[PDB]
Amino acid sequence: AGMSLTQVSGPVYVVEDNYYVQENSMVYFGAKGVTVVGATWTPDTARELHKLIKRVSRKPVLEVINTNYHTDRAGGNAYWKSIGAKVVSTRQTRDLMKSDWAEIVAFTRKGLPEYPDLPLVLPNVVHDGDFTLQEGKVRAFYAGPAHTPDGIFVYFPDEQVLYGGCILKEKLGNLSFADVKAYPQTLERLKAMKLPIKTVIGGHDSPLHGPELIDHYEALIKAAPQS
Ligand SMILES: [Cl-]
Ligand SMILES: [Cl-]
Ligand SMILES: [Cl-]
Ligand SMILES: [Cl-]
Ligand SMILES: [Cl-]
Ligand SMILES: [Cl-]
Ligand SMILES: [Cl-]
Ligand SMILES: [Zn+2]
Ligand SMILES: [Zn+2]
Ligand SMILES: [Zn+2]
Repeated sequence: AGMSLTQVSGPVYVVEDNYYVQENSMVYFGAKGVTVVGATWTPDTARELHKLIKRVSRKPVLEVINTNYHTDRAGGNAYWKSIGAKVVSTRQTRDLMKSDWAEIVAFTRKGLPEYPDLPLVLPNVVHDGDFTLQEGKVRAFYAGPAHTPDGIFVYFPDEQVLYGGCILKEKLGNLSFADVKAYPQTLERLKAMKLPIKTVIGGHDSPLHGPELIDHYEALIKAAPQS
């Protein structure tokens, strides 16, 4: 299908969004409603995700997290706002989105001319630090710059699942925005947290991995140009 939504553990589901360059995002089905992690590529893809969510739960979509300011993590924002879902990010992500959205949309359209010229839609719930949702069962944190300066991790302690967003994935990918020297330093700060991790969800390529995805990408990035 163009998009799938599949349980990985309990209330934690993975979205494989096959539009444009495949991106993987998360959904958490909570007591009071649904938290989406990664807004997906466009308002149309967001609508496609919402359609899958409505086949699983009647509960409202409470909030959507932009794990960085880029199109693959924030492009759905217009749709999520339109349905009354909060759009959540760190202050850093919101500030970079305000200044650099036009730039990332233009860069997106270089590779994907078919991608729409989306207007800026900023998060409306902004956090100054690390933050949690769903009674502490969805935990977002900053551990330094990697694919972008602002990208955050999201951890689900009950299921021991770590969402890597654009930071963790199978192939090196494009490094145009990346801090290549800091990248492994961020991954090592992450490892030093010693979070219990059974599953890492990569934000591109095939999503389901073990904790060794962190080590896999770390070795890749340490070999890259500008490392
Ligand atoms: Cl329901
Ligand atoms: Cl439910
Ligand atoms: Cl353009
Ligand atoms: Cl990121
Ligand atoms: Cl592998
Ligand atoms: Cl694996
Ligand atoms: Cl791996
Ligand atoms: Zn990006
Ligand atoms: Zn990405
Ligand atoms: Zn793997």
